[PDB]
Amino acid sequence: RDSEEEVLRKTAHRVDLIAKYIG
Amino acid sequence: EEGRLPAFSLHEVSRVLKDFLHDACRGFYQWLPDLSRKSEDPWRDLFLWAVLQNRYEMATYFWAMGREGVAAALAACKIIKEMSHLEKEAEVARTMREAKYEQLALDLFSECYSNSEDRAFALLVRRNHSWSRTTCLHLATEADAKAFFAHDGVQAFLTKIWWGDMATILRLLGAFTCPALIYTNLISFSAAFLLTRWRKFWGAPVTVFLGNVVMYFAFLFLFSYVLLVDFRPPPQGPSGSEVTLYFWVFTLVLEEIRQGFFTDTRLVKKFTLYVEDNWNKCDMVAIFLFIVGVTCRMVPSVFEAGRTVLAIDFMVFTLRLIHIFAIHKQLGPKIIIVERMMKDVFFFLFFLSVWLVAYGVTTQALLHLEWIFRRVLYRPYLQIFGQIPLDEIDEARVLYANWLVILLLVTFLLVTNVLLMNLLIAMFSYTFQVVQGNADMFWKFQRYHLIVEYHGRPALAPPFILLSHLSLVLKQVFRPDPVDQKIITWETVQKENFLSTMEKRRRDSEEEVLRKTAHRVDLIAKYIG
Amino acid sequence: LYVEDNWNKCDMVAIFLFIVGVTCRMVPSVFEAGRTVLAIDFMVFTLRLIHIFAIHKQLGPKIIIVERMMKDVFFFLFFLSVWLVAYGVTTQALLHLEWIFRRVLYRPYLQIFGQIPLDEIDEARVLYANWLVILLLVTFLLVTNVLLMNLLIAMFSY
Amino acid sequence: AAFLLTRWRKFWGAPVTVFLGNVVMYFAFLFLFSYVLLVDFRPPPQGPSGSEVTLYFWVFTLVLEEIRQGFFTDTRLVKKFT
Ligand SMILES: [Ca+2]
Ligand SMILES: [Ca+2]
Repeated sequence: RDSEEEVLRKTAHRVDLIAKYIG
Repeated sequence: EEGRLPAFSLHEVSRVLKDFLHDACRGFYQWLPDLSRKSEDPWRDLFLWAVLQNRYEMATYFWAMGREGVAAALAACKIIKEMSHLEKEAEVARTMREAKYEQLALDLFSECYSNSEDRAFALLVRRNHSWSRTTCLHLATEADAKAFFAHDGVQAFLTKIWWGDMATILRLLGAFTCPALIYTNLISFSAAFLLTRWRKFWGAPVTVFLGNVVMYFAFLFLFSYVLLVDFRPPPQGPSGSEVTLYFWVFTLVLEEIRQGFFTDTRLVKKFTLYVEDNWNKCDMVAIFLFIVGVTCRMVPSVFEAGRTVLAIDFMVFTLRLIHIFAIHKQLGPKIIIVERMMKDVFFFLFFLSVWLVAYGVTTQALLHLEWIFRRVLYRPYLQIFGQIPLDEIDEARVLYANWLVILLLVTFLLVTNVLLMNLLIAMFSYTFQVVQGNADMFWKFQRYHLIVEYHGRPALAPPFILLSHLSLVLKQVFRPDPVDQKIITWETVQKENFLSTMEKRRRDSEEEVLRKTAHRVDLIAKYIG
Repeated sequence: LYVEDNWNKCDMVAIFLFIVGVTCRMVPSVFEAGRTVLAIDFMVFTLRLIHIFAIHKQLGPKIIIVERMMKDVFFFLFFLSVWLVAYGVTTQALLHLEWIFRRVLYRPYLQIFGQIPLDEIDEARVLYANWLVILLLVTFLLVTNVLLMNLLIAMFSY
Repeated sequence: AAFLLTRWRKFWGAPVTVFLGNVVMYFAFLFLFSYVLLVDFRPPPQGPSGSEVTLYFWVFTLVLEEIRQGFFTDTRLVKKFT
């Protein structure tokens, strides 16, 4: 679960979501 | 309960304590004192508790708000090792063995020594009332964790001892040749002026050490000469040079007894520390061989056999003299690795001997118990030469054995030369790579020991060494705090800075950045929707 | 700057040896000794000529490394000489200063060959020394051959 | 009294124990056979066969021991021999 690459992927998803929802 | 002859109390606690760290904690808690009374060294007992209790972080924080650190930590690692073989639970045993406190202490010393190198050395030498007015050096000794010596400052203080008060090569050797204090007035230094300067030029460890190698070398040569032609029949003249050598040998024996007997709590412990050294064991067996051969003059009928005994003892002492060359910077680790591989090659050569025996047996009787036995033995001996005198076999063929002799010969050469050799370079590389630092430790270690011994060796020559021991026996029969605290505070501040630094480093850890960023971004995502 | 170069130092000592031997023709009584001096100088110049081969691309670093290890092997061979002296001393007198000395020296020389002429020892046994001779011989071969050699490959890799 | 019998069973049942015993026995028989090949490999007088037969009979016993160790460890005799 705590795999660093998994962290990268989850963070990428969350940031793309934040960017899209912001505009 | 054994002392009886919960139940335990501070009495048995102090008992067990003084049992482990013998000289460090002789007499704490002077059979019980007023339990209501407050402490003297509270944090001391705290860290002790946590150690006994195996509370790593606890003892950590205790050490934090404590004084006289490095020594404390040394004792800590010592007792951690103590409570390793005395553990029942295997996993708990490994956990206990996972102390790593030596690393902490080394960090402390590296830190403090990164400044005020002189004051740092002083700290390394300062007495320790907290640990019963003792020497951190001795602490590490009782700890026997060689890495304690691994720090550069260790070699620094050792060297500052080693090159004498005139610390400042072949120039120093030529100086050692002739007493030219004026040359010393040009080489290096650091009416009574000449007397004190001579004391300065003689008190150096390397000085007396070169003197000792000179004396030992000369006595080896002289004894070799005596064994050459002075090992004569029991006429008195023959005994003349013989007795001259033997009396001085006994003097050397007395010097060894002095160096090994008056360095101690228990005479048993003293003799144990003595028998610890392998080289002292070599000395003891050498004198055993010499005293055994000393029966030669007693029995002129057995004079030649006793002479052979003395020859063996000669070989012993000759091998012993070789011990010194390891003192060299570059040669040191070489001799160390050499000592390391001593065990395996023995068994390897045993196997080689078995194989050679097999070969010679298979060859001799199949070819053709004194006359026919001596020839067979000679053939076996000539195996190393490789003469291979199969002329007789060829004559016999002129047959069914020459082919098998060649086959077995070839395969024997193959197996021995290839394996018994190339196998050794593997262990050579293994002893090289990391066991080179290990043997650097070993070398620095024996180096410490030799430095102490030379310092421990009286500033005297072998001739008057008898006079020095006589003076010692006659003397026997005839019968600061502000600076300390200042340097203590220095160490405390050093520790504080070190810890702050370590945690500052831990803060900016990239993985910590990942975690904090992940938390912040999940928070932003959740709060956004 | 001149005396800086080691090879210029070799040149200087070579000419020193040549000029020293130049006294041979001056003293025909000492003509042969001066000739031996010239022979030494010859050896010097011969070694000197070898300096050039390092100029090669591939051979260069080889000769360089060779020059590097020059110091340690000297002391190693000194230790080996000490050990050989010990062995020969322990053997000769225990077995049996000119006639008996020359033979002992020859035995020491034959050590490299490994002839191991223990015939006299065997005759004596026909004894308490052959076993110790074999033990010390074996351990000497072991220590020298193994250590004094494999120690060098470490410095070679370094 | 049976204490010593059981303790002897304990000191003898160990693998390393019998193993050292075996190396001892094999070593000794190697030495003895080497001796027999040295001088007991004699003409066909009976005495010569004496030590010779003493060695050879025990060799056959060793053979039987090997057969035992390799034959009674099996589903198929073919699989056993394999
Ligand atoms: Ca000693
Ligand atoms: Ca030149």
